[PDB]
Amino acid sequence: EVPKKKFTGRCRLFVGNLPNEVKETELKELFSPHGDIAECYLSGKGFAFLRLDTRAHAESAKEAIDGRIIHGRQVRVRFAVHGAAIRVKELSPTVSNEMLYHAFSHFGDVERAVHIVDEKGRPTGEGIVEFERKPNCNEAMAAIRDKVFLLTASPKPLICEVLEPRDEDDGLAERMIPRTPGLSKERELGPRFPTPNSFEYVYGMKWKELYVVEQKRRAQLDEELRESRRRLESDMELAYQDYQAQML
Amino acid sequence: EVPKKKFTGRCRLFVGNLPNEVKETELKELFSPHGDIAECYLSGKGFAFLRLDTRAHAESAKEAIDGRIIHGRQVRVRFAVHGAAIRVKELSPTVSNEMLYHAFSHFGDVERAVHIVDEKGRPTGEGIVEFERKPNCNEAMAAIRDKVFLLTASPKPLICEVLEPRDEDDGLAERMIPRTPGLSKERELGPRFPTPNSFEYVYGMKWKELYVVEQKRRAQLDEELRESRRRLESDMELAYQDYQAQML
Repeated sequence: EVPKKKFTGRCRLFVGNLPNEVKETELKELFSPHGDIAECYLSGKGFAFLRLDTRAHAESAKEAIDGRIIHGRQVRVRFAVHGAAIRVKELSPTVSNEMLYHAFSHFGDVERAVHIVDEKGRPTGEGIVEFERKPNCNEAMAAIRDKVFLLTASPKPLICEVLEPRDEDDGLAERMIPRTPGLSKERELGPRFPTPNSFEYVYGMKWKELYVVEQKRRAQLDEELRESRRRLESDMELAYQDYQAQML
Repeated sequence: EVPKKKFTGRCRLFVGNLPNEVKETELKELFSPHGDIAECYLSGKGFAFLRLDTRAHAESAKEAIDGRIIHGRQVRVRFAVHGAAIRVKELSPTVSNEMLYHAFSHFGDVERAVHIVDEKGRPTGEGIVEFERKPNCNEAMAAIRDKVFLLTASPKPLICEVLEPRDEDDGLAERMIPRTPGLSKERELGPRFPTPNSFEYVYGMKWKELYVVEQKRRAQLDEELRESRRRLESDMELAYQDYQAQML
């Protein structure tokens, strides 16, 4: 039903420190081994944009071309910021990828809609929505946040939030850490298991105790709220059954 | 400089419904357009395993070959389960990718170690550790869970958990949903904004109110625990300063 979309915002790469002699033909030549290209933009101001057909071809192009010396200039290849992505929550276990796609297709052209599942394949109640255009995304997000938006017969509304990107690929490189004396002080002692005859062990056991309390309180809160929901779900089922009985 | 490792567990593909006439050579031919190959295994029992050089080449191979008709059989390509991945928490904002790599390199050969950062590039306190071997991972996880393990001079211990993979790529396809009468009932009403003259609006407003309470309580709890930490951090700084003064 929903075809796999090509040259999306997730397939967009940014190219820094690019020689201005490098024209569109040479840029395509350089990225062509990785996949089909579209949306070539050359600024003439040392930077460029381009889209590969798939995120996988774009990751491969980034990994092979970032740091390469082109006509005497070290280029930088990075994924361009999407800026039109939503974190959907309170999704029903029956709301498919396709259901989520056409529902958000009301707000504008959608690139991808997915209902995330665990290792076991069970729905998580969380989903991702990516729009081709940023104001359409802002519209979808603002409307659903302000008013009750229902995907099914169920009165449970959707929650929409900005899908803040996380860097699990590059993370915190040693080079990015500002070098200070305090930093050298913390690296004087390295990876170790402290012993009870050491001063720091008593303080590390205090921290371990703290993490157990934190987890325990969070688990307690989740069970209070998870039960509050179970009572609401019950009251609603009983009232809806009663209402549908008087609507015959 | 920690080099980028090739033919990793994340690069490991599972190939299902393979006609047994397809030998190692035919499998190499078929996957070669996507990249270089290692760990080629052919069961002779309809399934297979192989490793592309990079996750990006392996995603590209999966996406191009999954569902393809080879010698009259519908093949199914998927990423094989890693099973040697850790979710590290309570990471210091100064523990880099490299620090995390060599620290866990004590437990065994590590494939990848990353301290995850936000869009802004700031450390999240969360990281990912992937080992070449599953027993080594189980060892690292069990030791750090049982005893206090310190990466820096700081008495704050590491938390290690099983990195349960999430399917953000395939998710919940409509086809995977068991078709029942209750499912047809929920899809009788589609994506909509209910109106105050509708019975369901009062129940959708009850749900919106509930989400505000949950968020409020969670934010209250986080601020109790966040303060508790600030008080512990203070008591420790004062005691460590006084201790280091008597250790001169």
